[PDB]
Amino acid sequence: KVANEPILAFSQGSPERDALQKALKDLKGQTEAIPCVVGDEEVWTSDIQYQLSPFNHAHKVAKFCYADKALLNRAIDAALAARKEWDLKPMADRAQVFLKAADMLSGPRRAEVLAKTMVGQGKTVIQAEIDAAAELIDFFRFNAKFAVELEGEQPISVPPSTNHTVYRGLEGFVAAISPFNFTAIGGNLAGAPALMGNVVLWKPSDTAMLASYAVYRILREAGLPPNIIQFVPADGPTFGDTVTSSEHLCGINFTGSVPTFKHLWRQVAQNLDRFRTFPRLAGECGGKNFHFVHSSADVDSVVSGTLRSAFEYGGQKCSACSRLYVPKSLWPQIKGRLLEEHSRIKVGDPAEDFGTFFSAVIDAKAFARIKKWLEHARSSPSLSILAGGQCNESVGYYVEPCIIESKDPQEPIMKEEIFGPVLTVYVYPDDKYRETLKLVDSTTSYGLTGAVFAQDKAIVQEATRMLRNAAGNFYINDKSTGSVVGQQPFGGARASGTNDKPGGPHYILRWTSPQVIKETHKPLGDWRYSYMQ
Amino acid sequence: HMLRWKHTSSLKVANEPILAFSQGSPERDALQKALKDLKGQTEAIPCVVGDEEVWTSDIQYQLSPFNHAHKVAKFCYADKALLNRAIDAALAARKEWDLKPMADRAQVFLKAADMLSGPRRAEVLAKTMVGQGKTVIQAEIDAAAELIDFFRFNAKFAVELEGEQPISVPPSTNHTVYRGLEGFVAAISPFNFTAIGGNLAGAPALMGNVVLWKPSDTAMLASYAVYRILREAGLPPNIIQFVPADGPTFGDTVTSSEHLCGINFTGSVPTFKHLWRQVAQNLDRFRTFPRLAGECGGKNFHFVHSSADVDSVVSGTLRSAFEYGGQKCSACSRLYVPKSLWPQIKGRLLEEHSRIKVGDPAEDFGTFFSAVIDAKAFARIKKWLEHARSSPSLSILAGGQCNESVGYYVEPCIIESKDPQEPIMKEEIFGPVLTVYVYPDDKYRETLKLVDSTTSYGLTGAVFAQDKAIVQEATRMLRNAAGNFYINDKSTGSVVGQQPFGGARASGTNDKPGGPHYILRWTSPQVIKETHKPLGDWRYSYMQ
Repeated sequence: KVANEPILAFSQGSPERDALQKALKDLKGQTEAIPCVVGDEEVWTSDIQYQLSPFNHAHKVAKFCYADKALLNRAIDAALAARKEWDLKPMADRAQVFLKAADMLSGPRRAEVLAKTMVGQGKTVIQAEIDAAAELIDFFRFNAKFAVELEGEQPISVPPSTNHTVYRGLEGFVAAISPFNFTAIGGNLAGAPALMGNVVLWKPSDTAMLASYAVYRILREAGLPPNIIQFVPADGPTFGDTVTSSEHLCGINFTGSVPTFKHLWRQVAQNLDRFRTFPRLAGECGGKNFHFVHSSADVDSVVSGTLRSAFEYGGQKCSACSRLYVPKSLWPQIKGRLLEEHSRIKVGDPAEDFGTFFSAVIDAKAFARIKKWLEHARSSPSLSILAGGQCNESVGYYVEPCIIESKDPQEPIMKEEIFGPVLTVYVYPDDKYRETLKLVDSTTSYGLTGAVFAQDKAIVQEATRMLRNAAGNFYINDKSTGSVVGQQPFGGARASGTNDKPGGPHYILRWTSPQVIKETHKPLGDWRYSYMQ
Repeated sequence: HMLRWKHTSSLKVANEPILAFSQGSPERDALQKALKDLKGQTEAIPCVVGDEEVWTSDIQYQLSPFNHAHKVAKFCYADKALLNRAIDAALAARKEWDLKPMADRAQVFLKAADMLSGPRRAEVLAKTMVGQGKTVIQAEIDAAAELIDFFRFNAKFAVELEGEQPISVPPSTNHTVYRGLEGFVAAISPFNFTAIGGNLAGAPALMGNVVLWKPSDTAMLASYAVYRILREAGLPPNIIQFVPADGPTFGDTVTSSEHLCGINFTGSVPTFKHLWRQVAQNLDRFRTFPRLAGECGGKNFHFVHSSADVDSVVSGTLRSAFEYGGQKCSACSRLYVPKSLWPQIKGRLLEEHSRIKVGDPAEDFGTFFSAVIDAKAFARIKKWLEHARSSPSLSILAGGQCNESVGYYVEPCIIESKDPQEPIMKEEIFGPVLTVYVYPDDKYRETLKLVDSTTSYGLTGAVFAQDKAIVQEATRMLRNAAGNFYINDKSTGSVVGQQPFGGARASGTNDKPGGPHYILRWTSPQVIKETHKPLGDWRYSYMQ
C-alpha cells in the first residue's frame, strides 16, 4: 500500500522553507569532488570536468571526471560478478532498499536534494520539489509496490503439477543514460532496473551531476550493495561505444535526444552477433507539444496553464507546450492576457529570490541553441516576436520567456523541439477548427503531450478521437506538463520514444525476463497414448 | 465530466479439454472422416487482401511430409506490389478497428475458439496431420487445444487489462486508453505449430492492430483453415491480410514501409537478427519505433540426478526427444545421466526405442511419430547422422537410418557422446536425434555448470531428482539456462495459462505468449487526464 508523496507549500516560516534555505546556504560557494564509483571504490581519471550553476556559471558546483573505456569495462565486470546474488534476493528485500531511500528523501534528505537540484540544474523551489522530492520518491515507492505485487501474478496449477513464475532480472548489465532536466528520471532509469534484480552502469548527466550523486549516495546508504549500480559519468559517444561493444549488454534505459537513441539502436543492431541475448532498448525521446484551444475554453485557465507549461523550468521539459492553437474569436483576449502576464514574470536567481518564476537555461550549448531559434524568429517572414526575445549569458545562461506568433502552421518553429522558454502561437479561423485539429495531428513527428481546452462536451469527444495518436499524455482543461506517478503514467509514441510508461504498473516488465517453473509431483506414465492401442 | 468511461467486464475461461480419441468415439470418427476428406485432395489457397482472393505467378506447393507425392495445397507468393497494397488497405481499416471496444474485438476470437473446439476441430486436426505430418495427439494439443487456449486466454487478458487504471485525485479524472500500435504489424509464423500462426497474427489483431500474416509454406493448409475461421467468426476485412510470400521478399517489403510498427516472429535466429538489422537500417523512415518480438530455437536439456525416478526419466525423455520427430523448439536433444543410473537408463531407453513405431499418422494411429517436415530438414538431419557415424567422440546406440523414397522418414536416433562440448551437443538439429552424456556422480555440480554454459540457448530444460536440496540447488544454478524449467516432467508441452512459454539468451526476446503480459507488447497506452475545475494563477503561494 503506497500513496503519493505530498507536495509541500513552502510557506513563510514553514519547517520545509527554513530547511531549504539552510540547505541552499550549505551549497553557496561549494564545489563537490564527485568521483566515479565502481563497487565501493572512488576512482579518478585525468579527464576532469566541471558542473556549473546555470544562473551563476562562475560557481563550479562540482568537479567530476569521465570514465574511460578501461574503467567502464572494469565496471561492467564488477557489476556482472554481483548480479547473480542480487537477482536471487527476494523481491521484497530489494524493494526495501528503495522504500528506505524514499523515506530518506521524504524527510532528512529532502532539503539537500532540492537544493542540489536548484543550484546545479537551475530549478526554482517548486520545480525541485515536484522533481527531486515528490517524483523520485513516488518512483521508488510505486515501483516497489508494482514489483512486489507482480510476484503475485502467477499461473494456473492443475494437479498433479505446480506452476510458478520467477521474475528474473535480465542476464547481463543494463546501461542507464539520464538527462539533465529531472533529477527523478536518473533515479528511475538506474533504480527501476536495479529493483528488478539487474545490475546497472549509470551515466548521469554532466549538468545534473551534483543532485545525481546525491541520489546515488542515498541509495547506497539505504542498503544498496556494492556493484549493483556503478556511478560512471562519461563522454556520451565513449559510453555508448563501450556498452554496445560488450557481449554482456542486456538493456539500455535511455532518456534524451531522438538522434542519440537512434544511434544506440543502430549500434546494438550492428553488434547483434556479439551479445549473449537480445538487448532491450527503452527510450524517452521528447516532443513538440500542443495546447489546442476551442472557442468555448475558459480563457483564464488557457492563460495560466499555457504560461506554466511553456515557461516553467525555462521550457526545458519533454512535455512543455511550445505550440498554441487559438481561434480568432479568442485571440484578442488571449494575446492581451499573455502579454500582460509575461511582463510580470520574474527571471532570476532561484536560490536568492523565491519570487523567481524560472531561471537560466542549463548550459552554454543550450543557450546557443535557443538563441539560434530567437534569431530565426527575428528572420522568418511568417514569425513575429510579440514579447521577450532577449538573452544574456554574462552571469548565467539567461533567456527571457518569448512569445511568438506564426502565420504558418507548419513553420519549422512549429515542428522542431527547442527545449527553451519559447512559445509559438498559431491563430486559426473559428469555422476551421476541424481542419486545424487535423493540422495539430499531422504537423510534427512527435506524440508526447497535448492539451485541449474546451467546455463543450461534443467538441471534447471529437477532439479526443482525432488526437488519439498525437499525444500519449493527453489533457482536457489542464496543462501539458506535470505528470504524476501512478496518476498519469508518462510517455508517447511516434518519434517520442518506445512508450514504456514509467509511472505506471507495466514499466517494470521491461526489466524482467520471466522463467516459469513446472514441478510435477507424481511419476510419469508410459510414453505411449491410449488412442494408439 | 465530459469524458464518460464505461465500467469494464470480466471473462471466465478455462483450458480446452484434450480429447481421448478412443475407439468408437465421436471425435475419432469425426477425425477419420476429416482425414478421408483430404485424401487425394489439393486445395488452391489464394492470397487474401480485404475480401479479395488474389493469385500471382509464383505458384508453390505444400507436400504431405509422409507422402510427398501428395500435394496438399497449391498456393502463391504475394509479390511486392500485392504486399504494399495489403499494407495500404490494412492501414485504411486500422482506425475503425482500433476504436472498436476491446470486448467486441475479443468476441471474434471467442467465436473462433468455439468453432475450433466443436464443428471445425476435425478439419484443423486433419489438415495439421496431413500437411505437417502430426499424429492425432500432436495435432490435438496444437491446432485445437493450444490455439483455442490462445484465443480464449488472450481475450480474457485483454478485456481485463482495461480494468488496470491509474489513481484519480481531485480535481481530475485519469484514464488509460489501450491503443493499438499506429501502423501495421507483420506476423511471420513457423511450420511446426498451427497454433503459433494463429497467435502471432491474432494477438496483435485483438489489441486493435492490423496485420500482414505470412504463414509458413509447410503449414499452409492448416493456416488458411484458421484464417477462414477467423473471418467467419466476424473478423472484418483488412484486419489480417493472408499473404504467403518469399521470406526475404516479405521482410524487405515490410521493413521498407514507413508504417511498420511491429514484427511478431517465430523462426530461426539468423532470420530474426536479419529483420532486426533491416529495421535499424530504416529507422529514419518509420513514423515510430517498431517493436520486434522473436521466438527462436533451443538446444534443450534433461538433467538427471542419481535420485531420479528412472521410469519417469525414460518416459519423459522419449516423448520430449521424439514426439513430432523432435521438431519442437522445446524438444530435449541433450540428456545428462549420472554413471550410477546409466546401466538402468540405457537398458530401458534401448528397449523402449525398439517399440517406437514410425509411419503414416493418418493411416495408422499406432504411429508414435511420422516423417520430418520437408526435403531441407531431411537433408540436414541426414548430415548429422553421418556426423555421428564419423565422429570419434560419438557412438550411435539406436536408430540412425533414414529413407526419403515415400516420405521424409527418419528413425528415432540415440547417440552417446564422450565429449560434453561436441558440436552435436551445441547445435539445434530439429530432428529425432537425442545425444546422451554420462557424468560421474561426484561431479554433478561441475556438470550442472556445463549444462548452463555449453550452448547459446536458454529455452527449456528439466531436472529429474527426488532430493529436495538437489532440486533447489539445480533450480538456482540453471536459472538462466531455461525460460521454461521442469522438475520431474518433460521439457515439452507448455500449456497456455499454465506454462507461459519462452526463453532468453539466443532463444529470443521472451515475451511469454501463453501468459498475461504478452498482449502488452501490442498496445501503446495513452493516458487522458480531465480536469474539472478552472486552473488558478500561474504563480505559486511560496513566491509571494
